Amino acid sequence: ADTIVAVELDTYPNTDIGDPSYPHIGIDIKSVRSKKTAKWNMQNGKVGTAHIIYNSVDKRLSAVVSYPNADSATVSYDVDLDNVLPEWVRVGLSASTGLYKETNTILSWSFTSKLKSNSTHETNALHFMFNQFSKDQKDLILQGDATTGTDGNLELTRVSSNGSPQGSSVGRALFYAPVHIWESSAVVASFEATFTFLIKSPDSHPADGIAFFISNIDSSIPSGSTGRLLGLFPDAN
Amino acid sequence: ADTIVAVELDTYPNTDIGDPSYPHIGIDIKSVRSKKTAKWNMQNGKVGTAHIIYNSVDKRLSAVVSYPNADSATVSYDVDLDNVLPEWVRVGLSASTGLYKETNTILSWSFTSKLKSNSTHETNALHFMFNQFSKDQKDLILQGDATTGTDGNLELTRVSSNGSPQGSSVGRALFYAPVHIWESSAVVASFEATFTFLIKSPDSHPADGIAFFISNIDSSIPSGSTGRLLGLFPDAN
Amino acid sequence: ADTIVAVELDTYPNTDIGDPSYPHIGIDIKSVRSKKTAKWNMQNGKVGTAHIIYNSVDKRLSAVVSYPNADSATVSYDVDLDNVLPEWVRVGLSASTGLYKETNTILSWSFTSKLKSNSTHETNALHFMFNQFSKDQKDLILQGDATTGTDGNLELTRVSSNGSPQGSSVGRALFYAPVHIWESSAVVASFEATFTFLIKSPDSHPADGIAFFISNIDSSIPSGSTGRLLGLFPDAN
Amino acid sequence: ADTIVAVELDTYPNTDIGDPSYPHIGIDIKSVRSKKTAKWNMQNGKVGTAHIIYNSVDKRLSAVVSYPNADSATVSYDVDLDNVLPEWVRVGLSASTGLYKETNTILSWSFTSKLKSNSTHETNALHFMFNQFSKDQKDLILQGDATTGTDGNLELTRVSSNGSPQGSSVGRALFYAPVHIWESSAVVASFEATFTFLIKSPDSHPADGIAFFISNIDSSIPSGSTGRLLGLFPDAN
Ligand SMILES: O=[N+]([O-])c1ccc(O[C@H]2O[C@H](CO)[C@@H](O)[C@H](O)[C@H]2O)cc1
Ligand SMILES: O=[N+]([O-])c1ccc(O[C@H]2O[C@H](CO)[C@@H](O)[C@H](O)[C@H]2O)cc1
Ligand SMILES: O=[N+]([O-])c1ccc(O[C@H]2O[C@H](CO)[C@@H](O)[C@H](O)[C@H]2O)cc1
Ligand SMILES: O=[N+]([O-])c1ccc(O[C@H]2O[C@H](CO)[C@@H](O)[C@H](O)[C@H]2O)cc1
Ligand SMILES: [Ca+2]
Ligand SMILES: [Ca+2]
Ligand SMILES: [Ca+2]
Ligand SMILES: [Ca+2]
Ligand SMILES: [Mn+2]
Ligand SMILES: [Mn+2]
Ligand SMILES: [Mn+2]
Ligand SMILES: [Mn+2]
Repeated sequence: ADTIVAVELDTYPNTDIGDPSYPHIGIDIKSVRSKKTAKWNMQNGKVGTAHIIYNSVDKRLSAVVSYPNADSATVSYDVDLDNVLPEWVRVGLSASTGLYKETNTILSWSFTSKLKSNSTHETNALHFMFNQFSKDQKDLILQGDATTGTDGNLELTRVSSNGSPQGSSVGRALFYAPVHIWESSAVVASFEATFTFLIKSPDSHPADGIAFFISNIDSSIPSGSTGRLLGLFPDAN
Repeated sequence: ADTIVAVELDTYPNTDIGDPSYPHIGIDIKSVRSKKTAKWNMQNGKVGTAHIIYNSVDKRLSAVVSYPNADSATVSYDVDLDNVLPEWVRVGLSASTGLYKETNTILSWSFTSKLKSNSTHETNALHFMFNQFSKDQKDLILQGDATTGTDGNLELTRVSSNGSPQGSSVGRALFYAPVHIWESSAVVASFEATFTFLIKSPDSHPADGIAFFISNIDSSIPSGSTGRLLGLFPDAN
Repeated sequence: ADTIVAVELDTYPNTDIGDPSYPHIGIDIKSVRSKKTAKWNMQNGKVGTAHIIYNSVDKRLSAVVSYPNADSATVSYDVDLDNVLPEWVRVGLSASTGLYKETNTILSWSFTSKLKSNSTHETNALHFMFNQFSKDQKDLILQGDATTGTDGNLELTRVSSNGSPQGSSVGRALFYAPVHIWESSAVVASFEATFTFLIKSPDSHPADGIAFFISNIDSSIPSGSTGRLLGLFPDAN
Repeated sequence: ADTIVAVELDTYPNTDIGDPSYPHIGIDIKSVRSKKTAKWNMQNGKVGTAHIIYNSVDKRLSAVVSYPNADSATVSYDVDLDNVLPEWVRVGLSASTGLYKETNTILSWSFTSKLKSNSTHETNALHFMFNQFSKDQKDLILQGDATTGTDGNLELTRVSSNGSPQGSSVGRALFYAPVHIWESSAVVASFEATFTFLIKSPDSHPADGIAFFISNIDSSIPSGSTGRLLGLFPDAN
């Protein structure tokens, strides 16, 4: 099994699995059934930005999603990641379409991991930032239908020349280098991530959503995880 | 007097005003009667470190103090600075003594403050990092008995030529340029400071402590803010 | 008088004082008479980016001005800045108009000074970055006609409500906190600034220029510096 | 074979292959016979720090080695890396011993690279810093005798239980994720590296040196590259 911690930008409400009756953002801890969600006003065609922050001091994961001139959705969950994650992990973005479809384009992405110790002045860290992706983005592990290059953007799910988004698609893109998310001697551990997304659909309701996840190094897309499972979890439990 | 928000490293328990019967950590908002406290196994003679963090997402101010190969004190508090501070401020370090003394020596200090806008790539930030203080540190506003140069350190309170601390002393150090702590359009607003220190004393009980405060641009040690008032508040009311 | 070092984005050619027969970029080591220049193909109305860098290992000052969809004009000179500037200085922007005029709008400004001492890795550093300029910017010393808050940009020179520039104008913008540009116990000294400008002129003869400058803490607009002197020098010597 | 561009801290004078009569810092381009060098007052048994720097503006590679309060060696060379290195590479350290020995301890390492493209306000960048090497450092490709964890340091070559160094050893350490060292659209490409070391030989005649190299993704220790070849080049041709 895989250990998954993630913030989901869910566009399609699957009321049957406890989804709110509207698009939303939520914190997923080892399950597709969000521990805490927040109403989100999905804007079709408009480029949204999403900022996620976390630190072991207050032990609280938070996510803010905003569109220029428009409001912002926020959500926070009290979680001690050191109990719910391997010491080493791999960070990345996931997205998927199902019966309904949408474009899950990632215009940019940046991440910052920071491990401060008890020993004065000793600190380990990692940070990367992409403002444009290359066809051969040699530092991202592409998985599924994820492809880089087109217009310098990262397409997490299948699209066509018409610009049309294909249904039943699923893709993931995660940074090559393993992230050292925590440790015992660390007095303060905290990570921060930011990405800009572009989502638009031709049909009545877009689906299914983009998500930022943290997982163990060898994580591979679970069998039949398109649609409601956002390409992250193997079952809707 | 004016507005002050601070995290205090209180080494001497002043019961009459609210100090618990032990050296502690605490969040101070517009008053010297802490909103939150946490025991702190003060290590006399040792070099300690402190980390202060805040962000408008979850909206909590928290601090952590540690010593190499030892425990770590922690304290957080819910506070929306938007309702407690002027949009523009100055940040600094304070210290003091009275009947009993101690050395409030700061070995290094750093600070970072960012303002993430609602519009993509609109981020305003400021960050300085003092790892070595000089005889004429032109970018700091030294107040009270604060001096620079001694071993490249920053002495907040008076120290005798041989090194011995001196009672009834009050000093301060404010970075020169004003900091734009918050803004109404900012989607995310945060800051974080860090400093290593040395609190050494001869007598049975060191006093009074060290503190990181944030106040309005124009600010100086309030009349009579010696000892238990840490040089931050004009009174204990 | 004031000790100045500047990178000049010269739009109007003042052949009479050494200006090449075409708009250009040049390095000024204490005189308006550039120590070296390179042809700059201006792009009236296009937002461009300026990149300036320097380190004490090479003693070479370098600048690069580029536009989207076009080649860039690079320029570099060997100048031991510690043998020209004080240990502490002030960084800022300057712009002026003469008979003919233009808009010297600054969209964003960023700067970073890193002074790495000789001790292990005890580094000192300052970094500010603006991507949005507020109406009352308590951290910027405005001089001359320089205004802010206009579209969240910085207006170095004069402009009328209808976005029409004015002539015989001069304005400067200086960062508040002094900058310790050089130490003598540091193994490596380095700095860099980047700004994005928007120059639009109606009279088919844009004048006069923009310039990044480093000066003495108390620097100020010289008299009659408007026009060909870019509000930086008192004469064309 | 592999394409190597390295900065060598050559402790042993192999006159037979161009090494000066004294220890030195040299710049190696697709060869072990340095293009340029400089005398190095190697201080047997004391922590030192090397600092590499390079940028595309003035296309120059420089290095500075220094021990606390002592001689500061320096060496530079003009080289357009984009015409020598693959658009994608890997970075890492390397050290070795032969008939003579020495401890090749790295106590910390940091790297940072940025790519400012023609695209206004859009950058790409990678930065990592290690102040402590974990027993199981999952983001480094240890080759040869390279081992981390011991004393929280990183041992590039063989070191006996009693601490004594061993002869005829070679080790490497390359960061896991590939580094997009350059790209056409980039108006300004530039990296920076910084690392502290502790070379000590229990006598007076040490050898053979350490080196910071940039190589093609799949570089492996050449056969017989011990000692004078520093585990970087297949032949001292
Ligand atoms: O509107 N409907 O009646 C309706 C249509 C489809 C539906 O589920 C299907 O499509 C979703 C959207 O792609 C997926 O999340 C889900 O995995 C898949 O089973 C549920 C209800
Ligand atoms: O021993 N005692 O009982 C005793 C000693 C001192 C005392 O207060 C005095 O010294 C403190 C420590 O310097 C200050 O915080 C305080 O402002 C000042 O009034 C109170 C009681
Ligand atoms: O027609 N002309 O040949 C002619 C006209 C004006 C002129 O100078 C005046 O206007 C310039 C552009 O605003 C300034 O650079 C200069 O400082 C100012 O004195 C020079 C030549
Ligand atoms: O006795 N000596 O002084 C003496 C010692 C060693 C020597 O060369 C040998 O050892 C070097 C140092 O390990 C290697 O770099 C070199 O590859 C190998 O041939 C030459 C003379
Ligand atoms: Ca759903
Ligand atoms: Ca007290
Ligand atoms: Ca001119
Ligand atoms: Ca040699
Ligand atoms: Mn959901
Ligand atoms: Mn107290
Ligand atoms: Mn000129
Ligand atoms: Mn050599």
